[PDB]
Amino acid sequence: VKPNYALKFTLAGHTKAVSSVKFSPNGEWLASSSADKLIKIWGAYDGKFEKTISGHKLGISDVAWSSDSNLLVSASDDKTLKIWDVSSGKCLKTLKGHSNYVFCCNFNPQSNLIVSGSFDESVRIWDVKTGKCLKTLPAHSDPVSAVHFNRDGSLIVSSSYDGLCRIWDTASGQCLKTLIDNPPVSFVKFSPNGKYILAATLDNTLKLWDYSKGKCLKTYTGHKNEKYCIFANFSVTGGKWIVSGSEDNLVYIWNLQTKEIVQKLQGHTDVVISTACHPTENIIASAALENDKTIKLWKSDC
Ligand SMILES: CCn1cc(-c2cc(Cn3ccnc3C)cc3c2CCN([C@H](c2cc(C)ccn2)C2CC2)C3=O)c(C(F)(F)F)n1
Repeated sequence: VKPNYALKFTLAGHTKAVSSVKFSPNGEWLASSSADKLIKIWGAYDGKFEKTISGHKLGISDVAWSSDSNLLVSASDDKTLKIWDVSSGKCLKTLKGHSNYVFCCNFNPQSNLIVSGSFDESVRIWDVKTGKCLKTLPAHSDPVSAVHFNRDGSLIVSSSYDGLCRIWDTASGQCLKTLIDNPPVSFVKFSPNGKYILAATLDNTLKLWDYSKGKCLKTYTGHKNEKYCIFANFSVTGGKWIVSGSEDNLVYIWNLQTKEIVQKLQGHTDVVISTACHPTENIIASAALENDKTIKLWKSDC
């Protein structure tokens, strides 16, 4: 079994590299952030441009949706995060505290909290309602490349250029495990069932780790990844795949269990820095850096 993702739409509008794309949890929208300091919202199914959201004073590295699809948070080189009301485009809150670029962000599933990671080597946990920083974790000794809550919000996983992946208790901020401890760990994400962690290292390697046992279960290679932090994903709407961007301008798709490459999606003209999987349909969004600046939507039968 192999998917057959085919290109359906190319979305143009950003004037610099696109940094992150994310589907809304209700499946209706794709949000994109860019070095051009803008967030753009597009229809997830037909790619139609919906709106531009502006306000950050420097480029944006990352965006994330609340579970009810009504809020976005963005992480910017202006050292803030901003919380946006998607319907109005208005900035509801500016989250101040980080002392260097904010690189990565995520709501918890409850969406009462935001987690952020920064070039200042800290992980911060923010109250969505008030905009106040609740906790600052001295999480790493180099820039934080990823922060992600698990499926019930009780855990946070972080990764860093210091070579480490750490798992944190949300409630207390205490470190439960140092899972990886070494080249930079450029990306980390919990699996949908929370039992595994997908971890990228800047040596052409993606690894599936059993979080409870602390053991690498699978290794995925083939893609080019020596420079950039690239978003990877568990695709679960059809076959069980691993999806990643790549510095050779392709989207890579692997069989999660066999580790074989099952598809490479060709079309982008620069580094594919971001991929995202639709919540209910076999749809992938990909986005590329400044020689391309587009977002592409792909569809598969499985
Ligand atoms: C501010 C506007 N902006 C930000 C980015 C952006 C976006 C992503 C994708 N990303 C966002 C959050 N999570 C993920 C996976 C990865 C990177 C970057 C630029 C920085 N770097 C490297 C780097 C990262 C770190 C942590 C430390 C040291 N170097 C640097 C190139 C060597 C990335 O890899 C872009 C752009 F154009 F590249 F898309 N524009």
